[PDB]
Amino acid sequence: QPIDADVTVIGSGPGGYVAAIKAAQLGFKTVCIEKNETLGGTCLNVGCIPSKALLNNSHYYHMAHGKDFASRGIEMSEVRLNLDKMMEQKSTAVKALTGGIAHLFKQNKVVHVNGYGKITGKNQVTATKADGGTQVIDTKNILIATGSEVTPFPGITIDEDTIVSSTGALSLKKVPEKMVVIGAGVIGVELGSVWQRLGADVTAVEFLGHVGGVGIDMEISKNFQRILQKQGFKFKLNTKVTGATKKSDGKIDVSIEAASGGKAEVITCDVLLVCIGRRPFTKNLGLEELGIELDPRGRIPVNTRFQTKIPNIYAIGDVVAGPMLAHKAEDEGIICVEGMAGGAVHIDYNCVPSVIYTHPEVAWVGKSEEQLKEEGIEYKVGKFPFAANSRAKTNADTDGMVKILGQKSTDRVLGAHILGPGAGEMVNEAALALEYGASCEDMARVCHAHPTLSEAFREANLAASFGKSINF
Amino acid sequence: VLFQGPGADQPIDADVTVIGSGPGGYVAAIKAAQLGFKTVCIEKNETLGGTCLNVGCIPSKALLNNSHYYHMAHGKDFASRGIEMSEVRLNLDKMMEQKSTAVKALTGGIAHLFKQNKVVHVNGYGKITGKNQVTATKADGGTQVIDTKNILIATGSEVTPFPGITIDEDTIVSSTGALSLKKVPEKMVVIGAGVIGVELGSVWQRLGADVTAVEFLGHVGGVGIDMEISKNFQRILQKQGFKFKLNTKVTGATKKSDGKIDVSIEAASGGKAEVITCDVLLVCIGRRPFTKNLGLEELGIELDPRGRIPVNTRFQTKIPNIYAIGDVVAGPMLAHKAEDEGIICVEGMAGGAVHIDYNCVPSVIYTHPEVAWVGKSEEQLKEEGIEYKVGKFPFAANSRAKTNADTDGMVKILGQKSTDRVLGAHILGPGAGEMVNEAALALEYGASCEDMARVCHAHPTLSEAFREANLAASFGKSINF
Ligand SMILES: Cc1cc2nc3c(=O)[nH]c(=O)nc-3n(C[C@H](O)[C@H](O)[C@H](O)COP(=O)(O)OP(=O)(O)OC[C@H]3O[C@@H](n4cnc5c(N)ncnc54)[C@H](O)[C@@H]3O)c2cc1C
Ligand SMILES: Cc1cc2nc3c(=O)[nH]c(=O)nc-3n(C[C@H](O)[C@H](O)[C@H](O)COP(=O)(O)OP(=O)(O)OC[C@H]3O[C@@H](n4cnc5c(N)ncnc54)[C@H](O)[C@@H]3O)c2cc1C
Repeated sequence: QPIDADVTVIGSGPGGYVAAIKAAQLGFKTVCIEKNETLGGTCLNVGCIPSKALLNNSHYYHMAHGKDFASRGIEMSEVRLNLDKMMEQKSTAVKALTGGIAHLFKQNKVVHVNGYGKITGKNQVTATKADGGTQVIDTKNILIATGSEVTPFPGITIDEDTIVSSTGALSLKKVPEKMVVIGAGVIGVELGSVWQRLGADVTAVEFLGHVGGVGIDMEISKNFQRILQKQGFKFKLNTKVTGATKKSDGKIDVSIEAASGGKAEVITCDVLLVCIGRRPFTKNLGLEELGIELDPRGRIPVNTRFQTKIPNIYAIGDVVAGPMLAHKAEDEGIICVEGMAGGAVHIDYNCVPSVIYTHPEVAWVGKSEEQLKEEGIEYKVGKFPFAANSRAKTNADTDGMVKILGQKSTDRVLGAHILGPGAGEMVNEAALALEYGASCEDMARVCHAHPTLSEAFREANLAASFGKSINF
Repeated sequence: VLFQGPGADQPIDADVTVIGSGPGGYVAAIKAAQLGFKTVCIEKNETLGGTCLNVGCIPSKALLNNSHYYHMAHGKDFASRGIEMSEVRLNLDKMMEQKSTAVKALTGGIAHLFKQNKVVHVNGYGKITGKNQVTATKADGGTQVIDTKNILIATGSEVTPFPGITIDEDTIVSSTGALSLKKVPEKMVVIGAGVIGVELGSVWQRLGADVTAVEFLGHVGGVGIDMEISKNFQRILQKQGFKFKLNTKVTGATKKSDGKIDVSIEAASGGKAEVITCDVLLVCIGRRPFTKNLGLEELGIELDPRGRIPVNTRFQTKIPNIYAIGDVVAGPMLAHKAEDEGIICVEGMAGGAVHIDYNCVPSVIYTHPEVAWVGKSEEQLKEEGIEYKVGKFPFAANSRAKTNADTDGMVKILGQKSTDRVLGAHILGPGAGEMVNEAALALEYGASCEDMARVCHAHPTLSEAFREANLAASFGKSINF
């Protein structure tokens, strides 16, 4: 009745499902346990995929409904939103990708066990299904990939009705007349922008003094915010939320104050989106009984092979320290499993990119100016505006800039920060450059195709390296 | 002073005199000035920027971008996303205006860059009248002598004529006329299925034209394109409605009294005579180097059989202080290629080493899907006897492509069997043009397929398809396919 396995992965998100595939490809007999109805975890089901789908669709809606298409000779009498249809495009993509993971498991001989996994022994996982049935896996190694959940706001109860997390905000049935977003991080700006574009009056309230979350370069963040404000996305920074009240008529009263000061106000909305953060998920996993203690933020401590204190039990992804990003989880899962097979285990978190899929996009990798200043690293700056880039001007899509940070003496690239068109794709060239220890001069001399947005990356490096660009 | 137009005819002394202001010449001139050379740039046309800016890359990319969006709104795409529109109509004058606005801004940008960098702009027709002298003839008949230590020939290219077919930029157009058509032609025939022909054909096909391309060779996309990529690309374009008659030669064309054009064709090798009728005939069978009335013969600079100026690895002609770069010399006729040759040539004038690796120069086709490649094709690797392995990954399995419902094509990686070195990267699909620069960076370092597979590519991005194709080439199988 029990299944014997070499590697049992708990969770099927970007970290878990890729680790399970990789382990099977390496020859391990591999089981993946998932408690939800579909595979793919947060990113695929309530995360990256549905959010990017709505960002794409609402951007195009804005281009048709506003001024952009008219300026290009694409004239349309009546542009109307069919939100049910826009949601159906999103759901169709989620369904196709979740089914794809199921096929990949079959193709690579990963055993998929449906149930709530609990570690019941150093070499045993028990999966409990919805009806209480059980499936025991006796296993050599256990890989915890149980991911994350929304961080609640104390005193405000999310009900996914009028007070939503990102999950509810991704599936609203109608465009809310007025929406408030608690938290101007990546998720908050992305989801706020979606609904702003579709007609909602949107205000984001943020305790800190900048948008875009931790580690974003402050110059980029200010310029990004200014652009979003011109689009109609309103911001109350340096503002704390003291509470929210569900009212009888179905509306929500949000009480706010100056983070430091006393500008007490109340603003009323139809939908309140709570996205102040996400946190590691380890509930009812059996960790306490094993003696695996969590760090103060709820993460599982691991060593450089991603082993917990019990060496055949591992953890990767959103359940451990580091950036809570899908590509970070994926790489940790891969190298963890490579290490199980005896190989080297390497990830450089300074080469892990971050992206914001608004329009304009924002993307960066390496160090910000503030981080370099903190660390005492002397650096030089190169900037190149997309207004001077040939492809950006050709497309009449010219917001923003590339900023390169180079070490003063050695000319090594330390950081790349992109605000504008194509930032999300472009940052991967920058990640390669950082991984290789490239110099700013190296990047200035690579033959970039003309006309491309990437030429701005070339010119920004030239400005950092030689002092001057060619086209600005 | 910094502009020497009609009426400005005093002798000029220069360190470096650049003839032509296209991508090669105008960048060479800026860089030369930045290096400390007293720099003169001679241009005969009313605006700077050469073929690429005025009748080339820029106007073509503008219409490709705009016509793609027209297709998205007018066809099925926007409806499938919940964007409902009663009547989508084309305003061609307005679309052409967007194109012209971009060209004008960028041409003015070069002029500002010249002034900002103290490049002397001489407006006139340059002719080399001595080993250290160029004479510029201006519109008003004036002449101006520049005595100069070095001369940089960057005189670019022109459309290659088709014997027996007269281009009048009316109904028989070159790329220049095709970029400014006054109405969408009911039926268009394109002679030449190279990059320029496929781009311009696709533009007008999207805007409503019935488009057929006729090509003497047996593949689409021009020289050096990977054959698998080219075949799959052609198949995709045919499904869009773009028709091709490959392995076909054109025997003539006749403008008729009713304004239409009769194009006579036959099997390139054989005789399957047919006639196809169009309203507009686009002639783009090639481009060729431009050196007319430059003084080369009197200097004794003989041209190669295709009209290019021979140069050595420092881009010196036979006369050692006279150099040439860009579309007027051998190699791929591309803007970024001209620019890089100009930069290193001028750096060489200042004493530095001069080396460019043409195996790291990418090619891009800005259709939708795009096509882009750098390094070696499979055919080249086999010709050269190089043992290689193949990794492929389809955009249908890429998360960003699927989410955006934009899934044509694939990335194909070619890696060296022994060392895993990336030898070639070939991208057919969304975002190919930007993505190929990641491969160009890799080739400059001699990076491995494993190197690429282990870079943490952001999720979800199109670039992950590049990661996965490298993983397949390096380790035999990808993760998500
Ligand atoms: C709205 C939103 C947008 C985002 N957009 C992006 C983006 O664009 N790019 C990006 O890189 N990241 C993005 N993220 C973050 C990304 O989703 C996470 O970094 C990533 O999903 C973490 O992967 P993971 O495998 O560690 O965990 P998860 O994706 O959270 O997967 C964990 C899985 O384990 C399962 N599980 C947990 N406990 C058990 C148990 N005991 N038994 C069985 N199964 C269990 C869960 O059901 C879940 O399926 C976004 C997140 C959100 C909320
Ligand atoms: C429709 C089209 C689309 C294209 N798209 C792309 C693309 O997407 N990407 C790409 O990389 N390439 C593209 N190209 C090719 C690209 O434009 C050329 O490779 C590039 O312009 C060559 O640059 P160059 O500086 O060598 O010459 P040119 O750009 O041809 O510039 C030569 C200049 O010299 C001037 N001149 C010539 N003789 C004299 C003289 N005696 N005195 C004074 N001035 C003189 C000419 O007036 C001209 O301004 C395209 C070409 C066309 C036709």
